[PDB]
Amino acid sequence: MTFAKIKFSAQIRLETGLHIGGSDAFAAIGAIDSPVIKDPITNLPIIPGSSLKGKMRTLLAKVYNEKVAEKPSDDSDILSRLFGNSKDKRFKMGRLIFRDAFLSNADELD
RNA sequence: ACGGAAACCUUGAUUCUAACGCUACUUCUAAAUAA
Repeated sequence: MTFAKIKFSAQIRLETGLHIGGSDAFAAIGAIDSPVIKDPITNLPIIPGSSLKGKMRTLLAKVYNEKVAEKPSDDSDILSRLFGNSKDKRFKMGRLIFRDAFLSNADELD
């Protein structure tokens, strides 16, 4: 059945302080010894899509993986057909296109 | 037939140890002068 794209819009609301971290160049000057990853322009906390993708894959590896996942390349067909898999024919590119997460209630916080 | 595909800046770690809201202190003194 023909092409389709389905978008799962949501609003992540931190109930506890988030520490994705990863200060490299801009956030590296944070003077905190563990700065959260920020936007280079607006200096706003950001949840990168890699964090969501990795955490979701590692969490679903405990439910939808009948064999033990020694490596992410050896993941089950279901996980590798969504998150992708570099070492197979059909599952080279996954069906999940994650996006970064930007602050949306900055005005509310003010 | 995108210098592209797969990658959690993650793992553990008590803003914790010691420290008298304490010291002296009678709810008490004075009764004049007139009758």
